[PDB]
Amino acid sequence: FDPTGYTLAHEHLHIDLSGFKNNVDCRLDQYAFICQEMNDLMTRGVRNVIEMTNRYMGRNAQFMLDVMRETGINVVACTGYYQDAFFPEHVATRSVQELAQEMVDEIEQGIDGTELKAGIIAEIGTSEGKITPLEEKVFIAAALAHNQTGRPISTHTSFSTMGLEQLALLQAHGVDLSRVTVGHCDLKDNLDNILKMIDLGAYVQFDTIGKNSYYPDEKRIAMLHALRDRGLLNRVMLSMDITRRSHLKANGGYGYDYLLTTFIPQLRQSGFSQADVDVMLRENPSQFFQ
Ligand SMILES: [Zn+2]
Ligand SMILES: [Zn+2]
Repeated sequence: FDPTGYTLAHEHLHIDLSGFKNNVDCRLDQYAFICQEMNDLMTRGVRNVIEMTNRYMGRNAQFMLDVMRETGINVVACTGYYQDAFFPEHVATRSVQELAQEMVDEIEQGIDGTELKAGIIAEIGTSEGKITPLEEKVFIAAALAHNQTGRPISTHTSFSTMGLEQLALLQAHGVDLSRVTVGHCDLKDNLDNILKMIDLGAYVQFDTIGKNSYYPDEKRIAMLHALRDRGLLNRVMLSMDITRRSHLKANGGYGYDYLLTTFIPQLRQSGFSQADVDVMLRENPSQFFQ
């Protein structure tokens, strides 16, 4: 991790949900295209990408090591379990302590039989409008792993729900909330809960920039303005959450660097300063991910 560079707080470089979703677009494995995307990011000052694909989402450590070697970008890999509909059957049968020890080993020993080690517990998720019993179990296991290793936790919210409940659960199990960042806060008008999450001590992410099907970038910007008016940009981080082949520029998509080429300039034009952007893209991630 290079704290002098910009950081994308929630991205995938190799993820394969094509089996779960019966959809080849969800097999993001196009190495040559992704290397070019990483080079594109570097050219605009992004030097860190926090990679959110844990083991059973189709993580590929060797692929990530190869991307770093080809491009020089820093990738922080993760350990964890995703969300209820996607868990392997063994999440149910193994104990909390066993799931925790798995994450600890991925942080301390390495992942996928390589020299690469997990640097964050992520993206650990909850379902839409509820936390299932197995999701609670994963979160409790994540808390244990965080306590043993000190690595921060990055979550998944489904349709921007249950963030406050995730925080309450993690805190109850000894996680200081300054070590938690809540994913996908920008899929709906969500200001009231965002303000409560920031007040509790957590970081929040607008990590679905460009996903306008779900919710317009225009409204993301308005929320960011509300946060800026309140002096809370020091707890906000941004990303694209690239997850699909169709998101890549080589496939006609907007790509990872859309954040810099398109979204940030809209943000600037709407009244943000260079300093405001540096806070969200450099200072916050350097504070949080190290
Ligand atoms: Zn997610
Ligand atoms: Zn993701």
